[PDB]
Amino acid sequence: KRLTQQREYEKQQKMVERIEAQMNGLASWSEKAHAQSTKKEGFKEYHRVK
RNA sequence: CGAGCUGGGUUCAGAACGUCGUGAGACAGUUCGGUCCCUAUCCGUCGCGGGCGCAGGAAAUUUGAGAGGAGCUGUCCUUAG
Ligand SMILES: CC[C@H]1OC(=O)[C@@H](C)C(=O)[C@H](C)[C@@H](O[C@@H]2O[C@H](C)C[C@H](N(C)C)[C@H]2O)[C@](C)(OC)C[C@@H](C)C(=O)[C@H](C)[C@H]2N(CCCCn3cnc(-c4cccnc4)c3)C(=O)O[C@]12C
Repeated sequence: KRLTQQREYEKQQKMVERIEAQMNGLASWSEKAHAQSTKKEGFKEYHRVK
């Protein structure tokens, strides 16, 4: 039972670190995609919607 | 300056790559293809007429108020090594 609970805790801790990493990558893209708008090509809301 | 024109780019539907997302999809990217409608009423422009005016009716030649246009400049020689 200690092996079962240790495997399931290792799985949810690994999954938590994975989703926090893939959430941080999207944040570091949303900061760029908000700051690098308003420069050229399309007004400023076609790029703010992204 | 698209009721003047083009539509190559970008931001419609197809599709693909890189990348993200479990996912439908998305871009923090790139790539190929993609319907540019309208018989001009008025003003406004460019032209041409028709009426009347101008104290008679006519034919010609006109002054010019005013207005538009034009208004650019190279090189070579001489002066003179
Ligand atoms: C043929 C010209 C067409 O114009 C355009 O489509 C296009 C050239 C334009 O630019 C036009 C002016 C557009 O306006 C623009 O709209 C934009 C959204 C906005 C723009 N401004 C507002 C900024 C505005 O200018 C708009 C919205 O049209 C979509 C006008 C709107 C009233 C229409 O939809 C309109 C009724 C179109 N239509 C709908 C069917 C279209 C499918 N179809 C295509 N071919 C056939 C077909 C062929 C052969 C036989 N039968 C059918 C059928 C037609 O049948 O004819 C149209 C008038």
